[PDB]
Amino acid sequence: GAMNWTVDIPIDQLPSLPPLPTDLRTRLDAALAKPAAQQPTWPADQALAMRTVLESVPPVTVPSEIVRLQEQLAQVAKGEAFLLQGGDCAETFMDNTEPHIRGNVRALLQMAVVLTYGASMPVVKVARIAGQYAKPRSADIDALGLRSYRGDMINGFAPDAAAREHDPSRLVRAYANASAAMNLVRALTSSGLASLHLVHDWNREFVRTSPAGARYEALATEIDRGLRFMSACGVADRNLQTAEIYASHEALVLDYERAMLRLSDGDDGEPQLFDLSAHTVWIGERTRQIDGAHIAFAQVIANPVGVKLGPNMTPELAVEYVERLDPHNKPGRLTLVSRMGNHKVRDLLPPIVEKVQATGHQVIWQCDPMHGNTHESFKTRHFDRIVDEVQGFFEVHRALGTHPGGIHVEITGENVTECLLAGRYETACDPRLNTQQSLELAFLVAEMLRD
Amino acid sequence: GAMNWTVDIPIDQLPSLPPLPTDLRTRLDAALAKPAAQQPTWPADQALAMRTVLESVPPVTVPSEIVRLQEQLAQVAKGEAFLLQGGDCAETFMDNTEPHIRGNVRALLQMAVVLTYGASMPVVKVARIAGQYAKPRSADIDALGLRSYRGDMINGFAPDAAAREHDPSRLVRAYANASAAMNLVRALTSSGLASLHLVHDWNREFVRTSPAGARYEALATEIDRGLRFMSACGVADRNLQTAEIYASHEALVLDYERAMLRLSDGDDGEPQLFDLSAHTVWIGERTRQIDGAHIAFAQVIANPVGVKLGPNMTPELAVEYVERLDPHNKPGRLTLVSRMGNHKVRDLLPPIVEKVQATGHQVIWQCDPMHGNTHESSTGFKTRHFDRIVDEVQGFFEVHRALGTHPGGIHVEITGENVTLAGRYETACDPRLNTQQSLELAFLVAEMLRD
Ligand SMILES: [Mn+2]
Ligand SMILES: [Mn+2]
Repeated sequence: GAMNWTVDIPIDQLPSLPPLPTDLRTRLDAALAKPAAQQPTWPADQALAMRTVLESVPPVTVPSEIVRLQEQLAQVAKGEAFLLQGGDCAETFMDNTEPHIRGNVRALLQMAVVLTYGASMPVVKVARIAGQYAKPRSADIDALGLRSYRGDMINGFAPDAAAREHDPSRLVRAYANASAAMNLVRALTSSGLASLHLVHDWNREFVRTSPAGARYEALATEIDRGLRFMSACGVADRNLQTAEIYASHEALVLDYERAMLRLSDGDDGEPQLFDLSAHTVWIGERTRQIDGAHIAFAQVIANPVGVKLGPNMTPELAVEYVERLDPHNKPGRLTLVSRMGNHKVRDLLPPIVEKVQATGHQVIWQCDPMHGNTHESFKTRHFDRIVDEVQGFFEVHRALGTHPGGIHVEITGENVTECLLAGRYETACDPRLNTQQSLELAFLVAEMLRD
Repeated sequence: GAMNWTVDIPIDQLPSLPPLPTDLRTRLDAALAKPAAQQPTWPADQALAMRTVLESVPPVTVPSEIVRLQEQLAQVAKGEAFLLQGGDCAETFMDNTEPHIRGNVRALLQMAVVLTYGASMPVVKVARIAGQYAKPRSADIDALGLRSYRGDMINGFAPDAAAREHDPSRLVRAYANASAAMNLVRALTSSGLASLHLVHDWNREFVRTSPAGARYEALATEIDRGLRFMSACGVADRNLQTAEIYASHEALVLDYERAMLRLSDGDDGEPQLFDLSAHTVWIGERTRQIDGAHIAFAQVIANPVGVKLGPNMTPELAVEYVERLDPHNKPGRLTLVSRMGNHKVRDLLPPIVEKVQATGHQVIWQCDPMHGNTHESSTGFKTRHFDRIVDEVQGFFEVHRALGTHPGGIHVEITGENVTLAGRYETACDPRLNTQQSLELAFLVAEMLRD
C-alpha cells in the first residue's frame, strides 16, 4: 500500500487462460528447459507469481505490427531498404520520462531522414526502447565488490548490496515502464513530431551550432532542397506514410519474454507464438549458445530476430544460426549483427558473408560498431573507431556486391559525454553517442551510402 | 507474499522533473482550495507522495491529440458531426485485458459505422476507457455493512474491510493500467481492426444471429452496399483515415487529475495546462457544485469538458456552466450531457436548451440515457430497461427537432461481451448494455438520425 511504497496485486482468482496448441506448448517447454546463460538468480516461486501477473496484461505490441515489420525487413534483406536501429544502451526507470523518450524519438527520426536521403531508399526505424531494461555482464562481482548491476529489470544501479539483489518484482515494473513508453512513442509518431519538414529543421540547427557543422552543411542543404522539392511537387504530410517506430530490446530475461508470449488469431494461417513485449528482439553475444534456451526460444516465436556476431564467429556457425533461425527461407526474419571492432571487420566479415550468401537465405546484414570498440578510461569509445567500423563494414559489402543492410547504434537525445567525460557521464551502462554524435554518424553513413 | 497470493510491487522513488510554471500552479492552488465532494479519505501525506510519483511519468495522451479532438468537437457543436461516447460503466484492473479492451473498441467502431451512415456526417468516437476507475457513491456504507466500493483507483471490489480502505497506491496502479490500455487502443486503431469493411461484417453477423435481426436487415444491407459502392469507386483503406478513438473518464479523483497536468510545448499556440490522463473528461452529477473544486479544475484545463445535467437542473444553472466553462466562446469546448429519465426529458430539456442557446455559445448537446433509467429487478440486481433507454434518446431528439437545435451525441455504458439476468452479471457497477443491445441501440439511433 502507499505506507509501504508498494502496489499490492492479488494473483489468486486471476486465471482461466486458454491453453496453447499442444505442439507450441511442447516446443516452448523444450526451449525453456535448455541451459540459459545470464539469467537473474531470484526464486522460481516469486518469478512464477510475477509471470502470472504479466500473462494477462495488455501487450506492448500486437501481431499485425510484427508481420508488417517483417514485410518491411524483407525489403531491407532484398537490398531495397535500410535498417536503422538505435536508442539507449540501457533504458532506466529513472529516465523513462516524456523529455527523454521524445529526445530519443526525435534523434532517431532525424537520423532516419538523413539516411533515407543518402540511401535513396526507405529506412526502417527500430528504437531500443520500451523494454531494454536488462544487460548481460561478464563478471558477477563489479569493481566495487558489489553484485553487478544488470539493468532495472533485474536489480538497481545504486552502489549498495540491498539494491543489487535480484528482485523479481522488477519484471512487473519493467512491463509498466515499457508500456508507458510505448504508449508515448505511438502518440509522438502520429503527432507533428514526425513530419519530415520539422524533423529536418532540427538537423539544420545541428549544422549551425556544431564545430564540424561546415562539414555537414552541403548535405543538410541538399536534403532541405529535396524536401522542398517534394512539397513543390504537391506532396503534403497527409499524402505520406505516418512514421512507424518499432520497439526492440535484447531478449535476455526469459522469465519476462515467456510471460509476454501471446498466441495469434486465425488470420495469418496457423496460430503462432508472438513475443508481444517488442516487435523484434535480438540475442546477445553471451547468450547465443547454439543449443541454449535463447536460440531455441527464438525458434519458437514469430517475431523477426537478430543475433550478435562477434570476432570469434565462424562462417560454419553463422550458417547454422541461419538454418535454425530462418528455416523457412523468409527474407527479413533474421538479422546477423556484426560487432567486430574496426581493426577486425575488414578481415573477419567477408568469409562469413560469402558462406551465408551461398545458402540462398536472405538475411539482413547490420553493423553494430559499438560493442567491438571500447577502451579503459570511465567506460568509453572513440567516435573515429565507431565510424571506421561502419566504414569497413560498407567496404566488405561493396567488394562482395552484397547489401550493407543497416546499423545498430547506442545513442541519446541528451547532450551527454563519452566520445573520446566526468561532465555528464549519465548512462546506466555503456558509453552512448550523444545527440550530436549520433547525428554526425548518420551524415557520415549517408555519405557511405551515396558512394 | 507466499502465504497470501499477493505480490507487492515497489513504487520506485525517482527524481522529479522541473515543476509546472509558478503562475499556473498559483492558479491551480486557488482552484483546488474549493471544497471537493466525493473525494477519497486517504491521508494528505500519502496522497502527496503518490501524486509526486505521477508528476513525472509519461503522459497517457498528448496536447496535439487534445487540440485535434477540440477541432472535431467544434464540428459537432456546429451540427456537422455526431459524438459517440461509450464503454465500461467502470473499468477494473482485473478486466483490463486485451480481449476486453478489443471487445469495447470493436463495439464502438461497429456502432460508429452504423451511426455515420444514419447521420450522413462524421462520428467522433470517445471511449470511456484508460482511466474510468473511480465512481461516486451516495452513501459510505453498502448493503453488506462495508465501506462502499468507489472504484479500483480508490479501493477494492472484494467484500472485505482491508480491501475497502482507500489506498493512494491505487493512483499509481490506475496510471499503469490506463497507460497500458491506451497503448493497446492506439495499436488496435491502426490495425486492420479499424478497417470499415471488417467492422461492418461483424454488424452483419449480428443481424444473422440476433432475434429481431430482421428488424435491422434493411439498414445493415444498405450500409453494406454503401461500403461496396465506395470500394467500387476506387476508395481503398488508406484514403479514409486512421480510426481515432479518444479516451475519456469522469474527472473525480482530483489527486489523480492534478498529478496528470502538463504544460504544452508552445509550438502550437502558447503554453497552457492540459490534463494528459485523458483527451476529454466530464464532471458528474454529484460533483458539479458551481463553486466546487471540480468545476474550478475544469476551468483551468485546456481539455474539452462535459457536465452531466440531471432532472433537477435549471436553465439558470446551465447558463452558469456555460459562463464558467466556455468563457471564450470556443464551440465544442463544453458538452452538456442530459440525463433526465425518459419520462422527464421531453418536459425538462427544452427550457434548458432554449436558455443556453440564447447565450450565443455553442455547446454540444449530448444524451446520456443510462443514469436516469436505473432500477433494481425483482430478483435483486441493479438493472435498466432497454425500452426506457431508447425512449430517452427518442425524447432527446424530439426536443432538438422541435427547437431547430442539434442532437449532438450519445453517451452510453456498454460492453463487447455477452453479458446479462443472473447468468452473467459482471459489471462491478451499473448494468452495461451488452454487445448486442448497444449495437441495436446504434441501429435505432441511426433511424432517428435519418428522420
Ligand atoms: Mn550496450
Ligand atoms: Mn455508470
